[PDB]
Amino acid sequence: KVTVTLVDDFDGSGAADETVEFGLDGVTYEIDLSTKNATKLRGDLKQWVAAGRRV
Amino acid sequence: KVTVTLVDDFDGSGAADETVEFGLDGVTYEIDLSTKNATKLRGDLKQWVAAGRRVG
Repeated sequence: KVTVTLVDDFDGSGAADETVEFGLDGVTYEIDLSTKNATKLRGDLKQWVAAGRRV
Repeated sequence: KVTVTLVDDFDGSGAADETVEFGLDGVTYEIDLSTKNATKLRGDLKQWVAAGRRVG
């Protein structure tokens, strides 16, 4: 049978739960992640977003 | 005398050497940083940029 799977781009393992959008140096990215991993990515950006300012 | 200086936003006690643009969840951000802290920022996103896909 044909199986279509949404795979977590970061640890390569499982049913990814969400796609997160993010950016650096004017480049925009998208990434498919488990709930756990998207929490991890937002966690890594937390301190820079706080110190930074919205444009 | 008056002094005008770019101060590192992250720790607040240093001359910023550069301004870095980044984004999360549709929102775009700017931050002024020392060369060192700019390296830390880019370092924190490195694994995520690597696994992610560039879009418009």
